[PDB]
Amino acid sequence: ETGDQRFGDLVFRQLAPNVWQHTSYLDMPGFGAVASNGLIVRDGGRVLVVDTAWTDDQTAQILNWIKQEINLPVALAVVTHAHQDKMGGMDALHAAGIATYANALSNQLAPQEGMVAAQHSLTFAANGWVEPATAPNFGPLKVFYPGPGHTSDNITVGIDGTDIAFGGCLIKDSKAKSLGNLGDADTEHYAASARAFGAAFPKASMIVMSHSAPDSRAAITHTARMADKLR
Ligand SMILES: O=C(O)c1cccc(/C=N/n2c(S)nnc2-c2ccc(C(F)(F)F)cc2)c1
Ligand SMILES: [Ca+2]
Ligand SMILES: [Zn+2]
Ligand SMILES: [Zn+2]
Repeated sequence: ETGDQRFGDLVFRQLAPNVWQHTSYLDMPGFGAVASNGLIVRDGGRVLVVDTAWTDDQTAQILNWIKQEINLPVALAVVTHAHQDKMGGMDALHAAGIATYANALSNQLAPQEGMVAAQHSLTFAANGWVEPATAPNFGPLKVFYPGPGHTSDNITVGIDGTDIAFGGCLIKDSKAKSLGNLGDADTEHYAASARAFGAAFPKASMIVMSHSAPDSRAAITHTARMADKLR
């Protein structure tokens, strides 16, 4: 924490001239305070958001920080899988008038997970890249579905014009001890999905992820190696 800004419970860190990481925390029984990170991207006269915070109230804090500090309208948000860390604050996005997008499968799973679905569904080609007609006006956000991993619906995003790719919850940092897979993880394909993400954004040198500070491409290698052992 040096250069980090705080708004309420949220912490913000600039990653590049037009990119910030948002971080919110949830106190959990064993882990203590657990961070969830997402991204804010300034793209011309508009802002794009990747992932909510854990809660609606935390997510409203992101939006108020954007309003106060960047002062540009948030055009859209994309959420990266249907669990509370990434979709917990959908109601706040909706109340703010923001158009929301998620993988079709995330929207299908959302009711079962107790999450609110996004307003729009992204679909993907067989090579993993988003169908452009389902992601209109996404500017520099390049959305890629790497295959099943943490969940069957997890997606990732690269930011054109930067060194940054965001693996969301599929990628763990190079010091992580395990993947924390539950019954919805696909342990057969996890390693291939982590490598696919690596291959989709081969020029990214800063890997942003949900539960650790940004890492090098070591995070991708490490995640894939740990996943190799789940087979
Ligand atoms: O890697 C780590 O350090 C770390 C530590 C602790 C958790 C995680 C992952 N969190 N997570 C992912 S991913 N998908 N869903 C969740 C989630 C959903 C609800 C709850 C809660 F609290 F509400 F029940 C908690 C977690 C990752
Ligand atoms: Ca809610
Ligand atoms: Zn999850
Ligand atoms: Zn997560």
